[PDB]
Amino acid sequence: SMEQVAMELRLTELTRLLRSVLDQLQDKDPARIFAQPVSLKEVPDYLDHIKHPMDFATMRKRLEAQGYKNLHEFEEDFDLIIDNCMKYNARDTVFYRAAVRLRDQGGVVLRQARREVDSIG
Repeated sequence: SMEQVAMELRLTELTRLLRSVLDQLQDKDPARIFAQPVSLKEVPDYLDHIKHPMDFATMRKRLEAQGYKNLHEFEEDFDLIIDNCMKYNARDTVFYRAAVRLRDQGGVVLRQARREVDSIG
């Protein structure tokens, strides 16, 4: 139907906007601490600590399958990146500190992304 196509166009437009949000968020992680999943070879116990792991590569695979229906879904995954890191790692670590900086800097980007998703429907 034409209605299905139109909904598909909206999903595609959202996907384009989220790809740019994701690039902007990832630039706030120049050390690439959050680029890839935590390795179970190198942290074999990781899943005893963290139930829903997340990373920018895994978000990117979801995005390119148009797997985010709205900004809320995408923000949930971003928040998992940060929140997982701040539980597993201690406060005095390079990892925790990188999460805090990503959170603070990403908040600015997401503040305007929320206005752009509302605004352009």
